Amino acid sequence: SRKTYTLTDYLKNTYRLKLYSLRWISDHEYLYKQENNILVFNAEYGNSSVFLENSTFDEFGHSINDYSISPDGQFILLEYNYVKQWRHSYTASYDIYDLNKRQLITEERIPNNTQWVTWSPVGHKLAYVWNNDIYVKIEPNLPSYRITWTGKEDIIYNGITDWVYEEEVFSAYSALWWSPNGTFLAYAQFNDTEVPLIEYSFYSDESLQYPKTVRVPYPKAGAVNPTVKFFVVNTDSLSSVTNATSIQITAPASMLIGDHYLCDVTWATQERISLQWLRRIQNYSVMDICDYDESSGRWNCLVARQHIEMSTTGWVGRFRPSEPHFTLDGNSFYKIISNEEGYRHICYFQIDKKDCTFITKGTWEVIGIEALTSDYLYYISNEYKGMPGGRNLYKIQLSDYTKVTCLSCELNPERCQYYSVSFSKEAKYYQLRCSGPGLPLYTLHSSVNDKGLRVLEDNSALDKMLQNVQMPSKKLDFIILNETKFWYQMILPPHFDKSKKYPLLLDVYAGPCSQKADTVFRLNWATYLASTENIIVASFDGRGSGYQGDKIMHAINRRLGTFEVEDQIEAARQFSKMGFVDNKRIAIWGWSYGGYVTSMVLGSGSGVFKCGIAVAPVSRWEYYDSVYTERYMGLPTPEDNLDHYRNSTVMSRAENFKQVEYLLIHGTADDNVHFQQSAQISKALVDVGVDFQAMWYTDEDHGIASSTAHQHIYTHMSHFIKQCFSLP
Amino acid sequence: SRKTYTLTDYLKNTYRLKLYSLRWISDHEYLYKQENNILVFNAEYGNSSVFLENSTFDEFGHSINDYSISPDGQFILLEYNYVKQWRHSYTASYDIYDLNKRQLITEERIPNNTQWVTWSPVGHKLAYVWNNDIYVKIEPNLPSYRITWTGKEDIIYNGITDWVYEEEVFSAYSALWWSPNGTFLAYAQFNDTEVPLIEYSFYSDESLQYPKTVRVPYPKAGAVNPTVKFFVVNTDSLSSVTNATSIQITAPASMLIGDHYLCDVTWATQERISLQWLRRIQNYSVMDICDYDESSGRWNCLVARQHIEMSTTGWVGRFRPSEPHFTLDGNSFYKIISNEEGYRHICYFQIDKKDCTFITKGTWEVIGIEALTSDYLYYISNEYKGMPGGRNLYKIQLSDYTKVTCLSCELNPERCQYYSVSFSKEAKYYQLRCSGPGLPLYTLHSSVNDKGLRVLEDNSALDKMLQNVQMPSKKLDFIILNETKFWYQMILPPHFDKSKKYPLLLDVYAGPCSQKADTVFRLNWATYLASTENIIVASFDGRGSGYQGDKIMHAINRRLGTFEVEDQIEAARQFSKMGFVDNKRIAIWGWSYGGYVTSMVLGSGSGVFKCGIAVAPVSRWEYYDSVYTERYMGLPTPEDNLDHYRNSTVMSRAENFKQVEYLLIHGTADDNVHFQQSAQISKALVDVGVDFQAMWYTDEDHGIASSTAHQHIYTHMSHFIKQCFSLP
Ligand SMILES: COc1ccc(N2CC[C@H](N)[C@H](c3cccc(C)c3)C2)cc1OC
Ligand SMILES: COc1ccc(N2CC[C@H](N)[C@H](c3cccc(C)c3)C2)cc1OC
Ligand SMILES: *[C@@H]1O[C@H](CO)[C@@H](O)[C@H](O)[C@H]1NC(C)=O
Ligand SMILES: *[C@@H]1O[C@H](CO)[C@@H](O)[C@H](O)[C@H]1NC(C)=O
Ligand SMILES: *[C@@H]1O[C@H](CO)[C@@H](O)[C@H](O)[C@H]1NC(C)=O
Ligand SMILES: *[C@H]1O[C@H](CO)[C@@H](O)[C@H](O)[C@H]1NC(C)=O
Repeated sequence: SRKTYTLTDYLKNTYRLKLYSLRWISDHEYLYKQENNILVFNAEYGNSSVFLENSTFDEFGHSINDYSISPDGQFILLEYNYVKQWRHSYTASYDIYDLNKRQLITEERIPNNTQWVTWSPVGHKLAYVWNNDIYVKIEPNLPSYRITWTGKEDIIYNGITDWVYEEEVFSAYSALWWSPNGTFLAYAQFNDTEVPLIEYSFYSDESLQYPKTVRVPYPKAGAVNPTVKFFVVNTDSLSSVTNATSIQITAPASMLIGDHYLCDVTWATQERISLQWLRRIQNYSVMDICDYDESSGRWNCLVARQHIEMSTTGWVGRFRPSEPHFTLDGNSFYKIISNEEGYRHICYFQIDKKDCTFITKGTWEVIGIEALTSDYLYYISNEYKGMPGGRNLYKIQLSDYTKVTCLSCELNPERCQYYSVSFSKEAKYYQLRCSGPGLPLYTLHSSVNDKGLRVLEDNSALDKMLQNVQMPSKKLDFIILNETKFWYQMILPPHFDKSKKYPLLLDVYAGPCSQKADTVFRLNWATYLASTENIIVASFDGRGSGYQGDKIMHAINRRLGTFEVEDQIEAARQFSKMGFVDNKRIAIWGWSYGGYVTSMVLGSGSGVFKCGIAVAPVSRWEYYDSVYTERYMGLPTPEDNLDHYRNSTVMSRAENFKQVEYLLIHGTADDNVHFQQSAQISKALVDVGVDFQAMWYTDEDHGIASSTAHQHIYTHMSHFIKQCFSLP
Repeated sequence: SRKTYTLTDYLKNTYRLKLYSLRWISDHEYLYKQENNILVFNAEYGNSSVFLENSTFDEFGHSINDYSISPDGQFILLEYNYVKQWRHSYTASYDIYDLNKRQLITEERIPNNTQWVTWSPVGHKLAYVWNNDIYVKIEPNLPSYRITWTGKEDIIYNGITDWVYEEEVFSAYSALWWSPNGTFLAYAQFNDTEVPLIEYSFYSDESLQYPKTVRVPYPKAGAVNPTVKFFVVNTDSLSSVTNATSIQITAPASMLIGDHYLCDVTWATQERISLQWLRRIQNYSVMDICDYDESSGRWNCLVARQHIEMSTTGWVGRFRPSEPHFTLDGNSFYKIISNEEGYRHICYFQIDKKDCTFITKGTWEVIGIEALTSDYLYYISNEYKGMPGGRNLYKIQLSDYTKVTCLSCELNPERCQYYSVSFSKEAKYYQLRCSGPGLPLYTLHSSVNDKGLRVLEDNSALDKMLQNVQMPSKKLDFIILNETKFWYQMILPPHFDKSKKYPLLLDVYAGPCSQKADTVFRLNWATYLASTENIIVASFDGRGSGYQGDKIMHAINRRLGTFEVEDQIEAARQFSKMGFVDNKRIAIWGWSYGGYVTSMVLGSGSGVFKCGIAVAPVSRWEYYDSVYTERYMGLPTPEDNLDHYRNSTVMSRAENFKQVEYLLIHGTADDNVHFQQSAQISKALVDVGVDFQAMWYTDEDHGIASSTAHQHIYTHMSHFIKQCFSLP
C-alpha cells in the first residue's frame, strides 16, 4: 500500500489506537471523559450530558493529573504534584472540590505527599495514608482521624504495600479495604524491619555533585520477608476525644508455623470479610471467613468455614490464590480452582460446607469471573474454537449449570477473538471491548436479553489510516512437540512470499504462566521490523506457559531456566526447517523474564542463533525477589533447592557466548531486576574473554520508559539487528 | 615477510623488556635479586655475595609479595597477604627475620592488616601504622610503643594519607618521615571528618547476594577538604607506660588564614626540617624551616627564614611545589623554580638569605635534581639538541656554574636519548637507565672520572627476537602553530610508503603538563595498530603541555577544555595535509584527561574525526577531586570560575555527537574518576537522540587493570577501530 510502518512511527506514535475507558457510577450510568469534558451517559437510552467542564478548573494553579468523584457525585477529588515511585505506588497532592457550590474546600486539606487516597464505595468518606499512617475523614471539610501511629519510613507500612507486596502480591500500592457499607475500614500492616536493603546509585541532574544512594527493603530469594498483620476499624464509631480501636484479625494457626503472606482481601457483606493466606512455600493457602459480632465489637473466624487450597504439582493459583466472587446474601461464593485434571474452572463453595462443586469443566480454562446476578454468573474463558490465545464472554444459568451462552463469540468472528468486559453495578449492562485480531471495537449491551445497544468506538479513523500502510499480517497456528500442541504467532512482512527467505527474530518472554501467542492486535516494535525490515518476528508459548492447564504450566516447577529455555530453541529449530526462514539469520530478544531466557538461550551451544538482545535480564535467581522466585523455585537452601539455583545461572554458560553476538542492556536505576544481575553477566563474559556489546541507561528503571530513553533503546536495538542481519 | 606485532603479542606480553632494579646500600654497594637470591654487589670491582638465599622461606606457608632489609644489617621484613587499596595504598601482614639466626621473631609481631611499615634510615627501628594509628619498635622483638590514639577509620589518618593526599599530594600512602639519625619521627595527621562521601556499588563474586556499598571520603571540586596537622616525635625517649609526646608544627600564619595543603616534608640535617605548605588556591606556596631546640624540646621555624613562591601565570610547580635538595651542612639548598622567562631551572638559596641564584638558564628545562655533593650537582634536562622530549644526565661543578658536562649524551646518540639515573650514597657511583629510543640500556659508572664500568642489562635478548618481527618505526618531529614549535610523534607502520594514504589514530592525553611526544621505546597497543593494522598512531603536545616553559604550560590556566582541544584538532588537520594520511579515516582516543579531551574534540563539530573512544573520561570538572581540578580551575563558585566550569563539560556538546561515532568505556569501581562522570555523558547523549557505543566494566577501577579486563577492553577497542576504518 506504498507507505511502510516505520521506526519513527512506533516511537512517535503516528497511529494511536482509540479506547473507551468508562467508569460506571451505578446500575445504568457511566462517566466518560471526552478530551477534557467529563460526561455522564445513560446506558439504557444512550442520552448523556456535561457533568463537569474541561474549563471548570482553569484558575486552580496546578496542572491536574486525575480526578476521583465521590460515589454520590457530591465531591470531586483533584490529584496534583504527582511524583511516581515503583510500578503502582506514587505520591500526590490533593484537593476536594464541592460540586453543590462553586468551591474548593479550604479547611483541613489532605496533606502533600499522600501515598494513597480513596473514597468509600458509598457516600463521601475518605481514607488516606500519610507518612506510612492511615487517616480517616467522614466529612471532606472536617479534621481527619488517625488510625495508626506505628508508621515509619521503610520499616512499618500501615495501609500501604512495601516493595514485594506492591509488585508480587497485591498488584497495588493499596492495602486499604472499605466494607460496602462504608462502615468498616480494613487494612494490612507490614513490618519491614529486618528486610535487607538493595542499594544502588541514582545520579540525578547533572548539577548533582555527588550521586545519591537509593536504599530499598527488598527480600531477594531466601532472605527475610516482611511480616504482615490485619485489622478492622469502625468508621461510624470514631471518637475525636479518644484514640481509635483497630481490631486485629490474626492468621490461621496453620499459617503461624512459619513465614507466610496475606495474599487476598475480599469483603462479602456489610459484616463479613474473606481473607486469604499463603504459606512461604507457596503450595498451601487458607481462606478464612470472618463475621462481625455486634455485641462484643469483635471479629471471629470460625474454623468451620476455613477452606484450603494446596497444589500437589506446583503452586496455588496462577500467580496467587484466585479471587472469590460472593453471592449477595453472603453464604456462598464462586472461585476458580485447578480441577482434578489440572485445568482451571469455576468452583462453587458454600460457607459451612465441605469441598466444592465445579460448574465448568473441559480442556480449556476460565480466565476470570466477571459478574454475578441471581440467575447467572458471567465469566471470560478461552473455550471458543479451542484457542488458548482467545478470550470470550460466557454466561451460565445458575439453576442449571449445563446452560451456557456465548455472549461474544458470534458478534464479529473475523475482527474479534479477544474480549474483556466491564459490567454495570448489579450487572444490568456491560461494555464489551474487543482487542483483536482486528482493530479494538468498544460496544455496549444489556444483560436483560443480551441486546447490542450501541457501538461506542470502532477505530474507523485509524482503520482508514492503516489502509495507506503496508501493514504486517499476523499468523497464529501451533506446533506439536510430544503429543502436545504449543502455540506460536508470527508477525509477517507485507506482500509476504513463502517462496522467499526471511530473517527471524524470536520474541520471547516465556516466564511462568505467560502467553505471547495471542489474537490481540498490537502496534509495536515488532510491527516495524516486519513492515519496514521484512523481518519475521515470531513468539512461542511452550512449557510453563499459562491457560493450558497445570501439565504445561507446572512443567517448570522448582526448575526455571530448563524447559522454557529448551523449548524456545526447539520452536526455532522448527521455524528454521520451514522454507521461508533463512537459518543463518535467526535472532532472539527479551525483556525481564524474557531477557533471562534469551541469555540462557544464547549460552546454550544451540548452533541456532546468530545473535540476540537481552534487556534488564535476570541472571541468577538468588538476586531476584522472594515472593516471585520462591513461588517457582523453593528456597536456596541445601536441603530444599540450592542445587538448581546454582545450575541455572547466566554466568555458568558464559563460555558459550563465544559462538554468538550478544547485546546486553540495563537501566542503572532498576529497583526491580537490579543492575547487579547484568553486572554479574558482564563480569563472567569478561573473566572468560568473550566479546559482546553493551548499553546502560543511567537513571532508567525496569521499564526504560522515559520518552527519550525509550526512543534510544529501540534505535540501538534496531541498528544491532539490522547490522546482525546485513540490512541496509 | 616476517611475522607482525599482534594484539596477542601485546596482551600476553610475548616480547618482554628485561630490567635491572637495584637499591644502593652505601656509597659502594647495592642490592639485587638474581634467580630469587638477594645479592649485594660491589660497584667498584663487579663482585657479588649472596645476601639472602633463594632457598630460605621455601617453607614459609605464605607467598611473599615484597621483602625489605634493615639499613644496618641484621633484620629483614617479610611482606605477605597484600591487599590493594588505591594507587599506592594497601594492607598487608609482616614477619621479621633475624639474620644472625635461622629465625623468624615469634613474639610481638607486626599486626595483620597493617597500613604502612618503615625501617628508619639507620639501624633496625620500626615505625608502623595500623588502624590509622602510629606505632614504634626500638628493636624488632620488643613491644612497640603507641604514638597516636586518635586514628578512626575513614576519619582520622595518622602517618597515612587519605584519598586526595595519596592521589594528588604525596603520590604515597606513607605520611611518615624519619630524621637521618632515626632519632625523630615526623608524621602528618589528616582529618576528613566533614569531607563528603562518594559511594558506589561493588558487586563482588557472583555469590554475593546483596551488593556492598563502598563509601570513600572524597572532596570534589569546591567540597569541604581534609585538614592536616603536622607532628615530630623523639623516638629516643619512649616510655613503656607514659604516652609519647608529639610536638606539633604549626602551619605558617599565611596558610592558617584559609584552606591549605601540606605538600612537602624534607629533613635537612639531624635537627632541621623543611616543610612546604600550599594554599588551597594553588597560587601561593611557603617553605618553612624548623630547627630543634635541645633545651626546650620544641621545634621553631623562624619567620625571617620562610621562603615564598608565587605565580600570576598559573600554579606553583609542575604539579605541586618542587623539592628542595639541601647541602650537607643544611644552610643552603638547590631547588627547581620557574624563572623570569617562564623556564624551569635550578636555583641556589641560602637559608638566612632571601633570594636565589640561577645556576642554569636556557630555552629548555630541568626535569629533576638527581644528586648533590661538595663538588658536583647532577641533574636531568631536555637540553640536548633542543629536543624537549628527551632526557639527559648533566653535571655542574659548583666552584664554576658554567662548567657543565653532559654524561649521557654521547653514550650511544642513535640508541640512547632518554635517561633516568640512580646514585649510590655520596654520589660515588651511578646507574644509568636509557629508556629509548632504542631498547633500554642499563649501565654502571664511576663518579671520579665519569668512567664506564660495566653493562648491567642490554636487552640483547629482546633485540634478537625483535629482528624477527615487522616493527613499526617512530617519527618524532614538530609543527608550527602561531610561530611556536609543537611536537608530535607518529608510530609508523613498517615499509611506510609516503605516497600511500594511511589511516590515523590520534593518541591523546593532553592534561596540564603532559608529554605524549617523546624519545621513549614502548611496546604497546599503538605498536600493534601500526605493525598489523597499518594505522599511524600519532600523538601531539599542544598548549598546556609541559617541559617547554610556562608560556605553553600555563596557556590553559583557569580554562581547561579549551586550547588543549583546539590544538589537538589543528594537529589532526595538519596531519590531513600530508599525502600519507587519508582524511576520511581519522580516529581519536584517550584515557582519564585523554577521554575528556577525546570527548570534547568529538563534540566540537570540527567534523575532522570519523570516530573516537573515551576511556573513563572526566565529563564535568565539578565531579573530579578538589586538589587536581582547583589547581588548574580555581573554585566553582560564582566569585571564581563557575562560568568556565560550566562552559567546559562534555555534556554541553551532546548534539554534535550526531556527526561522530562514539565509544564510551568506564569501569564501575572507579574510585578516582567516578562512574557518575560517564553516566552523565550517556544521559546527555540519550536526552538528545544520539546513537553510540558503550561498555561498563563491573567492579574494575580507573586502570581497568586486571588481567581479564585488560585483555577485554583492548579487544573491544580494536574491533571498534578496525571497523571504523574498513579494516577487516
Ligand atoms: C502491569 O503490568 C505488569 C505487571 C506485573 C508484571 N510482572 C509482575 C510479576 C513479576 N515481577 C514480573 C517480572 C519482572 C521482572 C523480572 C521477572 C523475572 C519477572 C513482572 C509485568 C507487567 O507488565 C510486563
Ligand atoms: C604512575 O603512573 C601515574 C601516576 C599518577 C598519575 N596521576 C596522578 C595525578 C592525577 N590524579 C592524574 C590524573 C589527572 C586527571 C584525571 C585522572 C583520572 C588522573 C593521574 C597518573 C599516572 O599514569 C597515568
Ligand atoms: C517489627 O519487627 C521488629 C522485629 O522483627 C520488632 O522488634 C518491632 O517492634 C516490630 N514493630 C511493629 C510495630 O510491629
Ligand atoms: C668483593 O671481593 C672482596 C675481596 O674478597 C671482598 O672484600 C668483598 O667483600 C667482595 N664484595 C662482596 C659483594 O662481598
Ligand atoms: C595474622 O594472620 C594469621 C593468618 O595468616 C593468623 O594466624 C594470625 O593469628 C593473625 N593475627 C596477627 C598475629 O595479627
Ligand atoms: C635459586 O638460586 C639457584 C642457585 O643460586 C638457581 O640456580 C635456582 O634456579 C634458583 N631457584 C629458585 C628457588 O628460584
